[PDB]
Amino acid sequence: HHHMATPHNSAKVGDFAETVLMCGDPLRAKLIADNYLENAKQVNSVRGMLGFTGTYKGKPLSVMGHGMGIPSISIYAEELYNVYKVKTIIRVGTCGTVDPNVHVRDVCIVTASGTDSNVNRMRLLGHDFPATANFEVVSALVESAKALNIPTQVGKAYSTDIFYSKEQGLNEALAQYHFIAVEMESAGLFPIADYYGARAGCICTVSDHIITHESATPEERQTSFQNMIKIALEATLKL
Amino acid sequence: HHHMATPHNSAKVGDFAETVLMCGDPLRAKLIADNYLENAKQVNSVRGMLGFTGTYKGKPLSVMGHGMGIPSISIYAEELYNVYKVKTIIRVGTCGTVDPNVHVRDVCIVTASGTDSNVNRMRLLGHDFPATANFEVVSALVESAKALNIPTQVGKAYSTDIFYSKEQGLNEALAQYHFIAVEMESAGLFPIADYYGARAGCICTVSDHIITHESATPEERQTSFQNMIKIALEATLKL
Amino acid sequence: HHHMATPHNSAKVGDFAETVLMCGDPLRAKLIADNYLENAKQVNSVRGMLGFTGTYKGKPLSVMGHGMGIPSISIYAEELYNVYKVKTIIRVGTCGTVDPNVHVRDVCIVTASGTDSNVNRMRLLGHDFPATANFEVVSALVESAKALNIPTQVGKAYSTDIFYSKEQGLNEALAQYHFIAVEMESAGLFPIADYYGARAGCICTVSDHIITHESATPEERQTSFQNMIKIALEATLKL
Amino acid sequence: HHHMATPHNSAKVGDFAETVLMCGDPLRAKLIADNYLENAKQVNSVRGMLGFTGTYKGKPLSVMGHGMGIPSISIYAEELYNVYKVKTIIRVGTCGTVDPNVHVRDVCIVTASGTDSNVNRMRLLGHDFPATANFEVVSALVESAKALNIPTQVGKAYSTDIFYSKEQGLNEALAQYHFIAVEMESAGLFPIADYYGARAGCICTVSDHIITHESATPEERQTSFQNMIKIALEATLKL
Amino acid sequence: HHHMATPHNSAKVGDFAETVLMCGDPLRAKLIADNYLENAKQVNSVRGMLGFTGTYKGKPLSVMGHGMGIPSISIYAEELYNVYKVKTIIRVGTCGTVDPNVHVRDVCIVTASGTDSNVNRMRLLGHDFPATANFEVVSALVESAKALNIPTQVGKAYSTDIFYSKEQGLNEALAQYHFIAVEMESAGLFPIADYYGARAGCICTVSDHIITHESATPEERQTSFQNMIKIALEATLKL
Amino acid sequence: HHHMATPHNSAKVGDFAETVLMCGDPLRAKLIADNYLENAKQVNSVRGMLGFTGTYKGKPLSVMGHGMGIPSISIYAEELYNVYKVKTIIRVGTCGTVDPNVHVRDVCIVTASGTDSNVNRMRLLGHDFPATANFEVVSALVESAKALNIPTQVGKAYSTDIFYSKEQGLNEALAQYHFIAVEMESAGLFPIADYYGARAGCICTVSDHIITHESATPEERQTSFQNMIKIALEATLKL
Ligand SMILES: Nc1ncnc2[nH]cnc12
Ligand SMILES: Nc1ncnc2[nH]cnc12
Ligand SMILES: Nc1ncnc2[nH]cnc12
Ligand SMILES: Nc1ncnc2[nH]cnc12
Ligand SMILES: Nc1ncnc2[nH]cnc12
Ligand SMILES: Nc1ncnc2[nH]cnc12
Ligand SMILES: [Cl-]
Ligand SMILES: [Cl-]
Ligand SMILES: [Cl-]
Ligand SMILES: [Cl-]
Ligand SMILES: [Cl-]
Ligand SMILES: [Cl-]
Repeated sequence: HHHMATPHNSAKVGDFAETVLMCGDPLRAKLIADNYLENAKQVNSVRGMLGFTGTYKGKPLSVMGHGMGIPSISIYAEELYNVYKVKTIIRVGTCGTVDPNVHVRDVCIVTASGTDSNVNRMRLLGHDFPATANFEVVSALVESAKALNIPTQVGKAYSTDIFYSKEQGLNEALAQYHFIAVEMESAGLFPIADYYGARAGCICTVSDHIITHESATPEERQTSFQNMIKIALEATLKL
Repeated sequence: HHHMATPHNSAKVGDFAETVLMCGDPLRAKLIADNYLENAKQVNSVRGMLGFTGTYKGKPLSVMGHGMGIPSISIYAEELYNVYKVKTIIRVGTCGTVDPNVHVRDVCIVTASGTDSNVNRMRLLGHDFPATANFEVVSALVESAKALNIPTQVGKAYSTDIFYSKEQGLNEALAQYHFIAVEMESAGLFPIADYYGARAGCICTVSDHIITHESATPEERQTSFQNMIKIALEATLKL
Repeated sequence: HHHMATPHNSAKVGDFAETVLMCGDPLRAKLIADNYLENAKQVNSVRGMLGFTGTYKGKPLSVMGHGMGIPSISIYAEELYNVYKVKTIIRVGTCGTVDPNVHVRDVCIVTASGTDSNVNRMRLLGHDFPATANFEVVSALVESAKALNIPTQVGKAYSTDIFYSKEQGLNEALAQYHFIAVEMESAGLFPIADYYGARAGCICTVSDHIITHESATPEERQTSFQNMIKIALEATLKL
Repeated sequence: HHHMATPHNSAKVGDFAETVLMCGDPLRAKLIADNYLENAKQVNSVRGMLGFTGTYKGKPLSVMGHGMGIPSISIYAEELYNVYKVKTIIRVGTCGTVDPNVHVRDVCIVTASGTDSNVNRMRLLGHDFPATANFEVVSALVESAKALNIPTQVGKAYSTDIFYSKEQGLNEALAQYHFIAVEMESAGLFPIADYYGARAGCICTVSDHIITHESATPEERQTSFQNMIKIALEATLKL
Repeated sequence: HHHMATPHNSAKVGDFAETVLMCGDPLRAKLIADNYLENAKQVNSVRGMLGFTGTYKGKPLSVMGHGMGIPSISIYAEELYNVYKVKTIIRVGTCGTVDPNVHVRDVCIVTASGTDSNVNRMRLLGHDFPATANFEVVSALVESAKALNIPTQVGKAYSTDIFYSKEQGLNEALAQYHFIAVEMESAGLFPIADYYGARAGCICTVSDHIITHESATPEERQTSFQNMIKIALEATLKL
Repeated sequence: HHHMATPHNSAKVGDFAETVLMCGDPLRAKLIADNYLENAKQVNSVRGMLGFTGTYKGKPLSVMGHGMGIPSISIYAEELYNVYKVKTIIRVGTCGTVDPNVHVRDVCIVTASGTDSNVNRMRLLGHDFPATANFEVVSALVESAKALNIPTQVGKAYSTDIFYSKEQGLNEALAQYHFIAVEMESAGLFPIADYYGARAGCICTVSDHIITHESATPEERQTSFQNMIKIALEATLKL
């Protein structure tokens, strides 16, 4: 038995760096730690949601899984900002696209995220509350990709509660308004950062074109991941 | 590289029994398999979401984690009913309560679940769609608890997207209408079972009284879990 | 002039039994009293909404009309639970069906009811509040039908405010999710029972198949009614 | 057994006049017929919902009960306009008031009605559809009251689904915006008249002041009714 | 620098008459003042939103532009009723129609207005609040047109936030329920008048048939305007 | 009579530059043209909504008023992007703030805007659609202010339909989530730019602190305007 600083995390207060990368898959968090962090230690394994703290190019950095969907990321991010006193979270993810000018393997940097969830209406008296990335975070991601000569798409994501959509007309509306990324979490993250006066952003790679059915092979997803993670890691040095 | 029958599960079609127990924590799924299943094999580990198939008292039974929140359980349950041809899912969970006559350690059998999620409005043209447990499943749980001489509370749950509620008046309304369990997933499960012409139910143990702040110790949570899981396992023999 | 214990009921406090059957048509309430109750007296005739109190197999039982729609049943049921101190109400009704495996003359026992009304959102801070039958009531109805060798369908109803629907896609969604009964009142009854810590259920007979246009003749509706009412009456002995 | 032209009315097509008065209480419909119509015959008694057709000062006129709430009046009025080819319906009712300058016994002529029902949003793509009385009907009521030297209040009603309101702040908002009448049906009537290219209005007498708790005695309600019904009857001669 | 009695109006308190005509186009307000008012002075030019005060047939009358859309008219009308102590506002506008029996050049007198705006839900606890014209104002407009032998259509308007509609099915629903006028402001005006215990109405001329594409030429719009404005001006003498 | 390319703009197609600054007050548009544009001509005066086209430091640039509120800016911006083929619109405005660390005279660069309007839900199947500024526009504004040594606040705006708010709790929620600017138009602009595959942004100066009641004097508003307009003009050179 270890003392539990939160109901979902056994890390001691102070065991997370002020900057954290988060991805849905805890096994990918372990890969990030093993392949890119130094001075690394595992700080959480509750519910299998692996988290790690170390350094990237000497600067403190943590990485942890967030699970799938807005309610899951909301638990983990609320705890990180509130109990662990984290200042910056960058979600590092995968996404689909409907945009005709976005292609599988593209790197998407998210400026704001729409949603079919109610969580943000509940925060703003039933009104429209845009889940908005912090500008310094967006800029750090854009500038890191430029320095690395990796092209990026910059624009809106859409975070859905329903992976297995049955909703007629949704893809056409997302395309009409140039949503570049379809995923499941970022719209839950940004308002929590706001509540705590903290910062968040999101970068994703396109695994699937929802319209054309193009899909990245395993090797292509590894190459896309390597590009995205290098951008995110370099961006942390500016944050 | 293994063939992926779904984007989130590496099990081969046929590797799940027709009856599945699911809990949020994949590590608890492993405990259930190790302590209660025979003939057991691990059939999934994608995203750390451990799943297992074996037998309980000779009858095929699987157990798998579902993660936290409606979007997470929706992914896993949709796949189980659709691709894996599962017929019955029982969620085996923990919950809070606001009800003045429900106490920590109590076992709650869920007849229907409210929610603050939009997922069910989206299925029924914006209207009220009650997330409703199958009657045969509820009855099997009630009758198994009676045969085991374990008291139960039977009634409504409330599945929220927001573990860290900031909503004034919610607890008072839940208590006024005798909601017995507050959790995060069951309202997403029941309508998916309906879509597939299949069955679902939920049984939870009370870990926390949201009003009085009573909370179960680790030893008390183990005892509650042992009672709940025996009820669920015996119920599968009737299903 | 008689003293009015409520604005809609001239019965004296205590003039209703703790268990009440209610149907939409007050003339059917009179038929139930005349054909199945002993020791019977009329206790209300305000607005023509006939109500009666007597005994069924020696046990106190009342029967009263509720009129058509959620607002009408809400008035009468609120008064019964609050002023008349009733403990159990069973709605005994007729319904349509869209379900391909439900047929005209079938007896449907309701576990929960959806709706297009706002009344339940207004009770639960705008959220989804499932109108849920009490499990002991559902079980008593199921077991009484079994003892009488009368087949039943058990599952969800949908209570609409609009008998003359013009809503495209509604029937297809109701069928997709296996709603067995379409009627107009039960979703208003169950939350009122909850408010008062009391019990409610509903049993209906299928008069019409909304898809195939099959419709019960007058003789068939009498036979269906005789089956349903015997089930409900026998169930009261267990409640 | 009689042929049923609708599921709720045994009147033969043509048995209703083109102008119909409707009140909630079928027993009050009988009183109106007995005391004010000549050449009168009962044309419906299904569900006890008495309806009558005769003449008032030589002009064809019917009167029928509508029951309590929007779903009930919607059934009866839809049938009257569609099957019975009625052209004008005037609801003749009772109401409460919150308005500080409206008093018990006052006669209120309704120009439009708000609601907490969803029925009108469902007709207009989810938008705000004002339930609006026909101007010729309103004018006929106003001018008849003037000729009879009976004072009237003219303005908005509010039609609620919930007689037993638990809603904090509702009365204060209704008063702030000068709603003169609180009742349960008119907002359902006016849009149905619109659908059929027909006309509707409403006149009510104040039985209760919701704020001060003033309440009309039985004798006072009879006097108020006599004033209101004379206004409505005289108005039919202009319609 | 002049003292600003409101943030949008430089008129001194008392510089507006108790009765005000308002139109969207400030240049049309100037035309009305120049061609129909005597004793006229310009009292506002902030934001170009010209307003004037003078007399019509000896009676004090003002005219001012209101701009386009509910938020714009709401600013100006709130200020007029609150700061300037205005008692009656008549909107004098143009509109489209979908109604098959309404034609270009017709004069429409508005009894109530629907909307796709949220402003009225926000005033009435999320419910349906009909934006309703004052009956004395409607009657004054109707009677003035009759005395001038100018035909009118009387009925509902629909005030939209979106001139450039992309909404499938809207026109068909508006036609089904006999909305006579499509415009952008009146639904915002009427509830503000209510808040202040004051009066409002609206009269419009049909510039365009939304279905047939008929459109008034410039000369036809001038003739329609001359008819409408004479009706409105004469109506002010009765108010 | 001039040909009207749109119902609200007499400019000939081609008479607007590809980049346009817009402000609410047409008189401020004239001031911008007179004081900062060369080669300038007035291209619109319909409804007094002055618009001008010229050059700023040799590059084509237009400036036009947009009026007050989402419906007004939506008309003008839709026309500019669609008929006039504009590529970039920057709203140059004033705002209030509730943020404790934002002060009167501050320059706010908007990354996204919330709203109480329905216009964006109507574009995205009822879901949350964030009104999001284009990143290149935001960056151009930020970098221009830096080069000019003018401090800026960067973050979310809130666009309301109701200048005269009566909404309890709104300011506290806006402050909790660090909304920096309260205004009335930007949330309508950004989705229209998206529809046309075009770009938009917004920069405002704080005229009023909604909490402390601090308010800029006329001289202070002129100084703030001079800072903001120089930032916007310099940003156009990068766009
Ligand atoms: N198509 C998709 N939909 C939702 N979330 C996703 N994450 C990756 N691809 C996705
Ligand atoms: N208090 C609580 N709220 C939500 N989900 C829970 N699961 C267990 N306890 C819970
Ligand atoms: N088709 C139907 N729709 C609604 N309520 C009903 N009650 C009986 N049949 C019905
Ligand atoms: N107070 C009230 N509320 C609702 N409907 C009514 N009808 C008469 N009085 C009423
Ligand atoms: N077609 C139309 N739509 C909206 N407002 C209008 N005003 C005049 N014509 C209109
Ligand atoms: N306080 C305020 N509210 C809304 N819009 C504004 N524009 C400038 N100040 C404002
Ligand atoms: Cl996924
Ligand atoms: Cl949890
Ligand atoms: Cl019916
Ligand atoms: Cl009543
Ligand atoms: Cl217009
Ligand atoms: Cl303003």
